Amino acid sequence: KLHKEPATLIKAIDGDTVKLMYKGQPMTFRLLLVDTPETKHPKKGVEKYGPEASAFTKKMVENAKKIEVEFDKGQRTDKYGRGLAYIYADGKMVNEALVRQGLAKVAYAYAPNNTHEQHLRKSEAQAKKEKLNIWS
Repeated sequence: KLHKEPATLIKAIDGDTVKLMYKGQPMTFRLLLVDTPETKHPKKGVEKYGPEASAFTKKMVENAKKIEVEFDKGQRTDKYGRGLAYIYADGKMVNEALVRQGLAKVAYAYAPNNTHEQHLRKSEAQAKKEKLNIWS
Protein backbone atom coordinates (compact mmCIF):
# COMPACT_ATOMS: atom_id res chain seq x y z
CA LYS A 1 0.00 0.00 0.00
CA LEU A 2 1.29 3.51 -0.76
CA HIS A 3 1.65 5.90 2.18
CA LYS A 4 1.48 9.67 2.38
CA GLU A 5 4.21 11.53 4.28
CA PRO A 6 4.38 15.21 5.25
CA ALA A 7 6.84 17.62 3.68
CA THR A 8 7.39 21.37 3.58
CA LEU A 9 7.55 23.52 0.47
CA ILE A 10 10.91 25.14 -0.03
CA LYS A 11 10.66 26.37 -3.62
CA ALA A 12 8.70 25.54 -6.80
CA ILE A 13 11.22 24.92 -9.58
CA ASP A 14 9.28 24.02 -12.72
CA GLY A 15 5.90 22.59 -13.61
CA ASP A 16 7.20 19.04 -12.96
CA THR A 17 9.76 19.82 -10.26
CA VAL A 18 9.50 21.22 -6.74
CA LYS A 19 12.06 21.40 -3.92
CA LEU A 20 10.80 20.25 -0.55
CA MET A 21 11.98 19.76 3.01
CA TYR A 22 11.50 16.05 3.55
CA LYS A 23 12.63 14.39 6.80
CA GLY A 24 14.75 17.37 7.75
CA GLN A 25 16.66 17.43 4.47
CA PRO A 26 16.02 19.69 1.42
CA MET A 27 15.35 17.60 -1.64
CA THR A 28 14.28 18.09 -5.24
CA PHE A 29 11.20 16.15 -6.29
CA ARG A 30 10.27 15.12 -9.81
CA LEU A 31 6.48 14.56 -10.22
CA LEU A 32 5.91 10.89 -11.12
CA LEU A 33 4.21 9.94 -14.36
CA VAL A 34 3.76 13.35 -15.90
CA ASP A 35 5.57 15.27 -18.62
CA THR A 36 5.05 19.03 -18.66
CA PRO A 37 6.23 21.62 -21.21
CA GLU A 38 9.41 22.94 -19.62
CA THR A 39 10.80 26.40 -18.93
CA LYS A 40 14.16 25.00 -17.75
CA HIS A 41 14.34 22.37 -20.50
CA PRO A 42 18.05 21.49 -21.16
CA LYS A 43 17.68 21.55 -24.96
CA LYS A 44 14.71 23.80 -25.81
CA GLY A 45 14.53 26.12 -22.81
CA VAL A 46 10.94 27.44 -22.74
CA GLU A 47 8.27 25.47 -24.62
CA LYS A 48 4.58 26.23 -25.21
CA TYR A 49 2.37 26.08 -22.10
CA GLY A 50 5.61 25.83 -20.15
CA PRO A 51 4.98 29.08 -18.20
CA GLU A 52 1.37 27.98 -17.69
CA ALA A 53 2.33 24.58 -16.20
CA SER A 54 5.00 26.08 -13.97
CA ALA A 55 2.56 28.69 -12.69
CA PHE A 56 -0.11 26.12 -12.03
CA THR A 57 2.24 23.88 -9.97
CA LYS A 58 3.71 26.88 -8.13
CA LYS A 59 0.34 28.34 -7.11
CA MET A 60 -0.97 24.93 -6.07
CA VAL A 61 1.87 24.13 -3.69
CA GLU A 62 2.35 27.66 -2.36
CA ASN A 63 -1.34 28.04 -1.44
CA ALA A 64 -1.52 24.64 0.23
CA LYS A 65 -1.55 24.42 4.00
CA LYS A 66 -0.48 20.75 4.00
CA ILE A 67 1.81 19.17 1.42
CA GLU A 68 2.34 15.40 1.35
CA VAL A 69 4.65 13.20 -0.72
CA GLU A 70 3.70 9.69 -1.77
CA PHE A 71 6.47 7.42 -3.09
CA ASP A 72 5.46 4.61 -5.44
CA LYS A 73 6.64 0.98 -5.21
CA GLY A 74 9.94 1.04 -7.10
CA GLN A 75 12.97 3.31 -6.84
CA ARG A 76 12.47 6.58 -5.00
CA THR A 77 15.14 8.74 -6.62
CA ASP A 78 16.08 9.12 -10.29
CA LYS A 79 19.68 9.27 -11.60
CA TYR A 80 19.96 13.02 -10.84
CA GLY A 81 19.08 12.39 -7.21
CA ARG A 82 15.53 13.77 -7.49
CA GLY A 83 12.85 12.05 -5.41
CA LEU A 84 10.15 10.36 -7.50
CA ALA A 85 6.71 10.86 -6.04
CA TYR A 86 3.06 11.79 -6.25
CA ILE A 87 2.73 15.19 -4.55
CA TYR A 88 -0.46 16.22 -2.75
CA ALA A 89 -1.58 19.77 -1.82
CA ASP A 90 -4.37 19.70 0.75
CA GLY A 91 -5.23 16.22 -0.33
CA LYS A 92 -5.33 16.88 -4.09
CA MET A 93 -2.66 15.27 -6.23
CA VAL A 94 -0.69 17.86 -8.13
CA ASN A 95 0.36 15.29 -10.76
CA GLU A 96 -3.35 14.58 -11.56
CA ALA A 97 -4.39 18.25 -11.44
CA LEU A 98 -1.82 19.13 -14.17
CA VAL A 99 -3.02 16.27 -16.42
CA ARG A 100 -6.70 17.14 -15.79
CA GLN A 101 -6.02 20.74 -16.93
CA GLY A 102 -4.29 19.72 -20.15
CA LEU A 103 -1.00 21.16 -18.80
CA ALA A 104 0.76 17.78 -18.77
CA LYS A 105 0.75 14.49 -20.69
CA VAL A 106 1.11 11.15 -18.98
CA ALA A 107 4.73 9.97 -19.28
CA TYR A 108 6.06 6.50 -20.19
CA ALA A 109 5.58 4.49 -17.00
CA TYR A 110 7.98 1.85 -15.71
CA ALA A 111 6.75 -0.79 -13.27
CA PRO A 112 6.69 -0.92 -10.32
CA ASN A 113 6.46 2.93 -10.39
CA ASN A 114 3.11 3.07 -12.13
CA THR A 115 0.44 2.66 -9.46
CA HIS A 116 -1.64 5.73 -10.43
CA GLU A 117 -1.05 5.42 -14.18
CA GLN A 118 -4.61 4.41 -15.14
CA HIS A 119 -6.06 7.11 -12.88
CA LEU A 120 -3.87 9.67 -14.60
CA ARG A 121 -4.62 8.40 -18.10
CA LYS A 122 -8.35 8.73 -17.38
CA SER A 123 -7.86 12.40 -16.48
CA GLU A 124 -5.78 12.90 -19.61
CA ALA A 125 -8.52 11.42 -21.81
CA GLN A 126 -10.99 13.88 -20.23
CA ALA A 127 -8.62 16.82 -20.83
CA LYS A 128 -8.30 15.70 -24.48
CA LYS A 129 -12.08 15.49 -24.87
CA GLU A 130 -12.35 19.03 -23.53
CA LYS A 131 -9.49 20.10 -25.82
CA LEU A 132 -7.81 22.03 -23.03
CA ASN A 133 -4.49 23.79 -23.45
CA ILE A 134 -2.02 21.26 -24.90
CA TRP A 135 -5.01 19.43 -26.44
CA SER A 136 -6.66 22.32 -28.29
